[PDB]
Amino acid sequence: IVGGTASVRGEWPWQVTLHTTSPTQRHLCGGSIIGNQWILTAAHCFYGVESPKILRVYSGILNQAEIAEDTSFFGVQEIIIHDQYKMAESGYDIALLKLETTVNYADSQRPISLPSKGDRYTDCWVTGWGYRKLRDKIQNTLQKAKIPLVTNEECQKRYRGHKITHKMICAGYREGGKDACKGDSGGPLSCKHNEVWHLVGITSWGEGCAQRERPGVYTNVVEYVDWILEKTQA
Amino acid sequence: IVGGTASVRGEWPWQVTLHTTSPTQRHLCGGSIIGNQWILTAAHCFYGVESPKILRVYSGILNQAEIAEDTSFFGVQEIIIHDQYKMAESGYDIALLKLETTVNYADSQRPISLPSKGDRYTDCWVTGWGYRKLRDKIQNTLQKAKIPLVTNEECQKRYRGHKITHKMICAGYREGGKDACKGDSGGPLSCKHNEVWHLVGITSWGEGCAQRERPGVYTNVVEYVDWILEKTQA
Amino acid sequence: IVGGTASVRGEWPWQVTLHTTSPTQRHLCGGSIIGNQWILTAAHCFYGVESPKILRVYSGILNQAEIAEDTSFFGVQEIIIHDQYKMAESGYDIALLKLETTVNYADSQRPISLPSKGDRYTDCWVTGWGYRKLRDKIQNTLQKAKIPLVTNEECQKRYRGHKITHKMICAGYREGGKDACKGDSGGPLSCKHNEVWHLVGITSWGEGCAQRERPGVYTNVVEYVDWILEKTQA
Ligand SMILES: N=C(N)c1ccc2cc(C(=O)Nc3ccccc3)cc(Nc3ncccn3)c2c1
Ligand SMILES: N=C(N)c1ccc2cc(C(=O)Nc3ccccc3)cc(Nc3ncccn3)c2c1
Ligand SMILES: N=C(N)c1ccc2cc(C(=O)Nc3ccccc3)cc(Nc3ncccn3)c2c1
Repeated sequence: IVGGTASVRGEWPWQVTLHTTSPTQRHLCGGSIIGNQWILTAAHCFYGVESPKILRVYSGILNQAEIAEDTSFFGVQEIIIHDQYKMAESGYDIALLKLETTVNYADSQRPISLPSKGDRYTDCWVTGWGYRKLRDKIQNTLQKAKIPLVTNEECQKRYRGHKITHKMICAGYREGGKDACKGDSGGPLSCKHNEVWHLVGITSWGEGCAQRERPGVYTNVVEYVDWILEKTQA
Repeated sequence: IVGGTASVRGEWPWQVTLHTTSPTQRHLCGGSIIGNQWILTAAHCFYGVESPKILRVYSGILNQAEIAEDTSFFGVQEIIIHDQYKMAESGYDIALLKLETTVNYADSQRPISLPSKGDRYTDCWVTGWGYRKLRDKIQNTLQKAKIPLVTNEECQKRYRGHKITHKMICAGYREGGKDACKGDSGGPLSCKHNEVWHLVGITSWGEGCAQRERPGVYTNVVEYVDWILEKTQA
Repeated sequence: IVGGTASVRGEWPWQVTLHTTSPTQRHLCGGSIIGNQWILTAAHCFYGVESPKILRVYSGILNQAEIAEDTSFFGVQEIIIHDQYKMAESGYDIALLKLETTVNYADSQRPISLPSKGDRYTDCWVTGWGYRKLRDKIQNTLQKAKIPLVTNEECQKRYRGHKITHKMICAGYREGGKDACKGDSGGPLSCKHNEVWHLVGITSWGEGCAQRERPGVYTNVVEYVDWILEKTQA
C-alpha cells in the first residue's frame, strides 16, 4: 500500500496473508475470509503454483513478525480459479481457496459480507502488506489507505489501451499518492455502508502504484456473487 | 399462517390453493398466478408427486369450504421444477405449474407482477391456508399476516447451521408470533410498493413456525426472473 | 421518427446509418457506436442479409445527402446476432457489427456508454432517419424526439397479445404523436442522467407508429451487458 498508515490490530478481521513455502516461506498475496472454509482472493496470485500443498493462510495477523515456524495456519485443500480467467488485465481475476480446516471466528478473525446486487460507496479502504512503491519489499505491519471509487467511464479514460469492464471497479485520487501495489494483490477493497463492511473489490492491477491519473483496478465482487455461490456448494 | 387474520374476499387475487386428489382430495400448497397459464410455487410441494394428473388448482377462493366436487378447477399439464433444486433448505425452491387451460382474469383472480431487478419493501404480507402452529391442520379461511423483511446478515445469525444465500429472503419479528407454517408452502410473500403488489418471495422453510429469532425463509423471486422467462417460453 | 425535429449536427455522435448496397444502395437501419470496432443494433435489421459484404456503416452523418459514392464508410467484418433471437416481437432483438477498421473518435463520432446494472430516466430521446408515418420514406435529416419511458406493466396493458418482458423497455405518450417508425430500427433510445448519455434501448418494434396507447418497444440494453462483453472479446 502506497501512502497508507498502520492498521489497528483486529480492525480488518477478514484480511488474511497467504504465504507460499516455496522455495522458502514468504508472503504471496492478500485475501479475505468469506466463509468458515473459504478465502476469496485474486487468480493472478497463483501464477506458477502447481499445488495447494505449498500454501499457508494466516488469519488474525497484524505484523508479519507474528508469523514464525511455530505459528498456526490453515492449509489449502483446493484452489478454484475462475474458468474464464487468463490474466489480471483482462478481468475474471478471482479465486477461492478452500481451506483444509474451518476458521473459528473471533474478534481477531471473522468473515466480511459480500455486496448485495441491490447495492449496485463513500468510505472505501484498501489494505495489505504490499510494497510502498513499485520497487520495494513486503511490509511488516498491515497498511490501510482510504481511496475514493472512480466511475468506470473515468477509469477507462486513464487506461486507453485496456477495456475497463463492468466486472472491474476502479479507485484512486486524480493526483495519485494512495493506492495498492505489488503484494496487496488478492486483498480486499472494503467499503462501510449502513454500519456494515462490504467486500466491494479484490486488488487486481494498475499501471505502477499511486501514480497521477492511474487508478487502481479491482475485481468487481458483486458481479461474481453467483459464481461464488456455485463454487462454494458441496 | 401463525398470528394472522382472515382475509377479505378477493384481496389476494393471485393466491391459489393447489390440491392433490391422492389418496383423497386435500389442500397441498399455495401458489401465485403469474400468467394466464402459469402458477409460481415451491418445488418442495412436489415431493412424491409422480404425475401432474393428481393436481387441481383452484383460483378465486377465500374459504376451502367453497371447494366441493362440483367446483371448477384448473388441471395441471406440466410441473417444472428448477433443475438445481434438491431441498428447500438449500435453495432453488421454485417451480412452475403449466395449466391445461387458461385463467380468465376477473376481480377474483388475476396475476401478480414479478419484482423488477431495478427494485433490488416495508409493506409485506404472507398469506395461506396453512397451519396456525406447528402441529395443526389446514385452515378454512385464507389467512394474512404483515411481516417485516430482515436482512440476509440478520437471517444468517438465526440459522447458523444453514447457508442463507442471496437467492433467499427472510421475514419475521425478533419476538416471533407471526409467520408462515406447514401448508403455506408455495404461496406468496407479497409486497406493496408505489401502489403495485410485487411477488417478492415464495414461502419455503423455517425452523418451527413463528418462533422467537427464527425468521421465515422464502425463495427470493427476483433472482429467478430470468429462469421464469426461459421456462415459460413456447 | 414521428413528431420529431431535425437534430443539430453532431449532437448524437454515436448514431450511425447502416446501408445495404443490394440491389442499389439505401439506408437499412440505425445503430450506435459502442466501441472502436463495434456497432450495437437490432437483429431484425438482418432479415435476408446473407453476407456482411453488402453492408456499409456511415458515422458522423446528419443528412443522408452527405452520403455519395465518394463518401468514406466502414465495412462490416462480422454480424453477431443473439443466438436466442427469432423475431423482434419475442425479444432478444440485438446484434453487433464488428467493423473491418476502427473508428477514429472525434467531435462527430464517438461511443455512447452502456447502462450500468446499478442504474436499473426522465430525459430520453429516440433518433433516426426512419419514416414520419407508417407508409412513408427515409428522411434526409436525422430526426429526434423526446419520449417518456412507460412501465412494463403499463406497456403490457397496451400489447395484450404479446409478452412484454423485463428484457424490453417501452416509451411513448398515452395520446401518441411521437415515436420511432420503420427505418429507425436498430438506433438508440438515449437517456441523459448525471450529465452522461446512456444507451438504454435499441429501437425494435411497435404496432403502427405513434398511435394512441401503443408505446414503442425497445430492447432493454442493460439486460445484455454481459452478452455484449462476451461477444466483443478477442
Ligand atoms: N497500482 C495497483 N493498484 C496495483 C495493484 C496490484 C498490482 C499487482 C502487480 C503484480 O501482480 N506484480 C507482479 C506479480 C508477479 C510477477 C511480476 C509482477 C503489479 C502491479 N503494477 C505494476 N505496474 C508496473 C510494473 C509492475 N507492476 C500492481 C498494481
Ligand atoms: N416457519 C416457516 N416460515 C415455515 C414455512 C414453511 C414450512 C414448511 C414445512 C414443510 O414443508 N413441512 C413438511 C412437508 C412435508 C413433509 C413434512 C413436513 C415445514 C416448516 N417448518 C417445520 N419446522 C419444524 C418441524 C417441521 N416443520 C415450515 C416452516
Ligand atoms: N412504433 C415503433 N416504435 C416501431 C419501431 C420499429 C418498427 C419496425 C418495423 C419493421 O421492422 N418494419 C418492417 C421491416 C421489414 C419488412 C417489413 C416491415 C415495423 C414497425 N411497425 C409496424 N406496425 C405495423 C405495420 C408495419 N410496421 C415498427 C414500429
